[PDB]
Amino acid sequence: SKYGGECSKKDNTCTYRKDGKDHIVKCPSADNKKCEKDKNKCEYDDHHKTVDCQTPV
Ligand SMILES: [Cl-]
Ligand SMILES: [Cl-]
Repeated sequence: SKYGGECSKKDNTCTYRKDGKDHIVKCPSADNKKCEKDKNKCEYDDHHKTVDCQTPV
């Protein structure tokens, strides 16, 4: 369901691992979902069809 990765602050992207490959998606522009911290945990949720670059730690 959920595929983890790390985010790029400069690009506001999430690079997530899914089925043995890396996939680069834009994070949201939303204040509390954008990549705030370089290399922060992000997730692509394939159930909800969402990206979050502020994954709860
Ligand atoms: Cl997009
Ligand atoms: Cl999204």
